[PDB]
Amino acid sequence: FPSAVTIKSWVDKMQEDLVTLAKTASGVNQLVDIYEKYQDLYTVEPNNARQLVEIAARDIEKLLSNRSKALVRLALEAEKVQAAHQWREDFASNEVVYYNAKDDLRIKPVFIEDANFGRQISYQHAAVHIPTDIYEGSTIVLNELNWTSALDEVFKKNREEDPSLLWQVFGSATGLARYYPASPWVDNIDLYDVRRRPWYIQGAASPKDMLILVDVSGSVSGLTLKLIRTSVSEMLETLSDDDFVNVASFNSNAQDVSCFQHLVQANVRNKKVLKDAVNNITAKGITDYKKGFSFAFEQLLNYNVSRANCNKIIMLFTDGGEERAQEIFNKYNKDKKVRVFTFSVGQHNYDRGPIQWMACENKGYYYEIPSIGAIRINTQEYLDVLGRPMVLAGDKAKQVQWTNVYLDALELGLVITGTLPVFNITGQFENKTNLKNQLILGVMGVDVSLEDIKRLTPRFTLCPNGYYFAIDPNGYVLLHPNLQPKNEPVTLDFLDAELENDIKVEIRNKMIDGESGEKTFRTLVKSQDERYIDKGNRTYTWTPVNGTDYSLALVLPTYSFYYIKAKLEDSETLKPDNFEESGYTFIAPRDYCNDLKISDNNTEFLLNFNEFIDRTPNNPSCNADLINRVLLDAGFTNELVQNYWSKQKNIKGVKARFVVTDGGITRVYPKEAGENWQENPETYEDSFYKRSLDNDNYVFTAPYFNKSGPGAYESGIMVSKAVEIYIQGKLLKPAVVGIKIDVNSWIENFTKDCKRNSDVMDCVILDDGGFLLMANHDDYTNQIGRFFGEIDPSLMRHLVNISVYAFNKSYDYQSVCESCITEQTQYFFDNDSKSFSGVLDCGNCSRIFHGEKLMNTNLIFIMVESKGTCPCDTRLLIQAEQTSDGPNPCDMVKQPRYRKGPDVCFDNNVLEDYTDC
Ligand SMILES: *[C@@H]1O[C@H](CO)[C@@H](O[C@@H]2O[C@H](CO)[C@@H](O)[C@H](O)[C@H]2NC(C)=O)[C@H](O)[C@H]1NC(C)=O
Ligand SMILES: *[C@@H]1O[C@H](CO)[C@@H](O[C@@H]2O[C@H](CO)[C@@H](O)[C@H](O)[C@H]2NC(C)=O)[C@H](O)[C@H]1NC(C)=O
Ligand SMILES: CCC1=C[C@@H]2[C@H](C1)C[C@]2(CN)CC(=O)O
Ligand SMILES: *[C@@H]1O[C@H](CO)[C@@H](O)[C@H](O)[C@H]1NC(C)=O
Ligand SMILES: *[C@@H]1O[C@H](CO)[C@@H](O)[C@H](O)[C@H]1NC(C)=O
Ligand SMILES: *[C@@H]1O[C@H](CO)[C@@H](O)[C@H](O)[C@H]1NC(C)=O
Ligand SMILES: *[C@@H]1O[C@H](CO)[C@@H](O)[C@H](O)[C@H]1NC(C)=O
Ligand SMILES: *[C@@H]1O[C@H](CO)[C@@H](O)[C@H](O)[C@H]1NC(C)=O
Ligand SMILES: *[C@@H]1O[C@H](CO)[C@@H](O)[C@H](O)[C@H]1NC(C)=O
Ligand SMILES: *[C@@H]1O[C@H](CO)[C@@H](O)[C@H](O)[C@H]1NC(C)=O
Repeated sequence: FPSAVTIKSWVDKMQEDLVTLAKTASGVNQLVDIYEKYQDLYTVEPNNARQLVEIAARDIEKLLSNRSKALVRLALEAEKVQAAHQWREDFASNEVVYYNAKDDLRIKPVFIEDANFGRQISYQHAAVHIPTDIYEGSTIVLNELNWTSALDEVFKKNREEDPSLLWQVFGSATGLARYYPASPWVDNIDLYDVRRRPWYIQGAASPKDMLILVDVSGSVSGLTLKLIRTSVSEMLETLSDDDFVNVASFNSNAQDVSCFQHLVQANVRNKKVLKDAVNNITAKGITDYKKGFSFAFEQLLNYNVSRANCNKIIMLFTDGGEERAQEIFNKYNKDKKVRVFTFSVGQHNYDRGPIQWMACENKGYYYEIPSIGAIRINTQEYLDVLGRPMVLAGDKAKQVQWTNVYLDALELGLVITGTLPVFNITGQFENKTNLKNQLILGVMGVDVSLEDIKRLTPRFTLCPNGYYFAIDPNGYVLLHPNLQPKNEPVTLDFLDAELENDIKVEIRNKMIDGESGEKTFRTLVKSQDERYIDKGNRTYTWTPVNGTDYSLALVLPTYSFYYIKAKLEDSETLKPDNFEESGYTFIAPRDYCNDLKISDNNTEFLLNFNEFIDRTPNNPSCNADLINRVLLDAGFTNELVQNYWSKQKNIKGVKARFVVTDGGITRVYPKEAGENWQENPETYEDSFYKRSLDNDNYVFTAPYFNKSGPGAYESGIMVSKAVEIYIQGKLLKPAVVGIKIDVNSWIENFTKDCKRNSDVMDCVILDDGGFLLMANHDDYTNQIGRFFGEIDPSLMRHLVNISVYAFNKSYDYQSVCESCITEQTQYFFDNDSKSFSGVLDCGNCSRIFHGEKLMNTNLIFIMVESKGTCPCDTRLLIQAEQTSDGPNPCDMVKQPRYRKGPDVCFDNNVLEDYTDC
């Protein structure tokens, strides 16, 4: 431990060496000089966030309006055809002809392949879906097959007028599903009912302030207990993420099963914790109805918590109950706002009389659940009886409702769909019966893919840091770079998606529910890897969409306010046989032109690209801006490689050199050094590019540890720095460059006290995130590129608590583990100080350390005495996708995120029949 001045000198020498090597071997100056010297084949253009937000909002409104129009016409035609149906019985004479999918491949279809639909499709016929439990050959379904045989013409008309429709289906209470571009069922067993789907259920009823009141007496233990638990689980599954629910189990007293005590949003986390709670039921005691309904009613009368102010109902799960509990029904229901849905799960000798009487005297309905067979079917019927006010409202109630993003059930990715209910509109010029008009015939919907939405989002005209994201009133995100499936609808809150900050909370709480404005603020930015974060400032611009409840926002860091494009008009430089002279080329598989296809193999893709370019700027239907950009970018990169990298054939310390750039061209000077390139050729999706755009200094990216593929000694350490240009006075950051540092050279030049082969002191260097990059111990350097906490936790904890390092812990619910919650920890530099000293103590012994950050880099040099003298490992610091369960769902419902609800709800209709008991 020589001295602070000695450490100063050592750090100064190391920083000067590393910075001069990176700068010289990268040629950032040369690249900026090329850009600024040309300055005539391109043209910088303003990126007006407000204007682009408005344009995207109008386009998305127009698309959704088109879909709504199609859905409306389909519903009207269905209404007419069902109105004029003669309802025959004998179908022997007229053999009903229809294509039944999932059969042994009625019609023998041709099934021609087409684009935009990965599977074989047909257009002349539509396909019919039948759940396996539903029996065909009965008149009860064959009447539906008949009257729905007339929707094919309207399907064809929709597809003809607008060729961009993805899908269109009709779901009836019978169980049929007719979707137009007839494809074989994906199943080459399945519990698929069209009724048991989010898109069906959303349109079949209104949002509800529902409660479950489980009977938990001593008599409901065993087979009936498991039956009731399964029934409650499936009722929760039936419930959506715009409703509110609790489950109380009255046992001489209305105790709460869970830790909420008031109505909660019933999103995925609440659902899961409630499933755990209802799986941990203990049933021992007697029955007392009065307390249960009193507790439920005072929960339903809160009006201090976040609720929808909509169809408040109560569902009772009981085995046997004779109490009338009429002192809580007769008096405290002048508003008549409760619907008691009394169930009967399992087998019991107790009288059904009071149960059915309570069911049909409190505006609700009665059900009987004998076994597991009926739980899947006899659970969904409450939506039919909640739809009675909706059908009575009729034209007012007929509105299109869009769902959240979810995994398409036949492998087309993430899709949102519309919905519209279909009635017995049958003779209302006289209004003869109107008795079965209460029951809904079914719903129908049209699908739009997030690919179609993102086609309206030109993400390639700005920096990779910039992006579009859209949010719903519930607060979930519609589009986001971080929005990825796992294979359950994809649920991702805005705060959950991006970083969490008071300014973001404020903008969501204040100016997203129909307001327009902008705000520039400084907040942390999470790197694309789960390794790094960085400080920066951004401005968000948002507008409301008039057509739909959704809202759109745009993100623009204050260096992508402008963008660069090609001013009007080297192609042979992108040729594999010329790689040995022009670097090893990758090209980003962007949708450059409609003729070509995504060919991620990328070498046949590169030859395809250059072949198509050879086969002519005419471009009848060929995207010109991207082609111009990539050609200009390839010109710049090739000139760099020819004029700078060619002169120095090889350098002892420089294992490789590279460049990525806006347009999608990346080049490695040796083909041998390009063979072991592992990063994808999409410029916008590699992490180090974004990292270098964010940072103002050289960024050192640690290699991975314990991974297949040689990336430690035969690849080296990767450095990066973004290029900055000034044309008329405003900053632009087109590209980044970098090199590969030879590990052996770095060892032997770091050896320049800090001798090896001994355990007295450690001389170790880190970066922003505590990843090891160099060591002299000869046992740390073998395990290079791994988190410093996993090898030396005591010193890392001392650094964290002395606050040279800060950390955030994001939670990513969308992940694959072997639903899965990942604790993503990111360490970073917080304080703007470059000198740290002190003594860390583990008890009997002591250790002296002195760290100093390297200037113009994200590196820090730490000197400390060896751990041979001080055995100290309290707990191991690990930095990975942790298997955890956080935050606590009991505590975050007390202060829930701000939410807005629909203004239109249909409950308490004046003239409902409800005569059936
Ligand atoms: C509502 O639609 C149903 C079919 O889904 C109709 O049910 C049949 O209606 C005819 C004529 O009204 C009766 O002769 C049948 O016996 C009915 N079926 C059953 C099972 O009884 C129903 O009529 C429709 N409502 C109206 C007013 O037409
Ligand atoms: C090892 O460190 C030495 C300096 O201590 C570096 O030597 C310089 O190398 C650059 C080119 O890389 C030359 O332009 C300088 O003139 C050299 N200076 C001196 C004093 O030798 C060397 O680059 C380092 N090598 C590695 C592998 O990092
Ligand atoms: C069951 C037949 C169909 C329903 C439409 C389409 C075809 C699958 C569908 C659109 N995503 C609903 C669903 O995904 O379950
Ligand atoms: C919407 O419909 C109009 C008219 O039917 C059509 O011109 C247009 O291409 C459709 N699609 C979009 C996204 O506007
Ligand atoms: C329904 O079936 C009858 C024969 O049972 C047939 O005459 C009638 O045309 C069918 N309805 C249609 C095609 O709408
Ligand atoms: C970021 O932007 C804000 C507002 O425009 C500004 O006050 C702040 O100084 C900026 N950050 C830096 C690094 O200057
Ligand atoms: C759409 O909403 C914006 C938001 O304030 C409003 O200014 C505009 O007038 C609305 N346009 C229509 C046609 O409703
Ligand atoms: C990519 O395409 C080339 C065609 O030259 C082929 O040799 C190679 O095996 C392909 N790579 C993969 C991973 O399939
Ligand atoms: C490295 O990987 C192998 C297999 O994946 C495993 O057995 C071993 O424990 C790992 N070593 C370390 C240090 O993580
Ligand atoms: C995230 O980092 C910021 C910046 O220092 C800090 O104020 C905040 O408390 C951190 N949050 C978590 C969850 O660690």
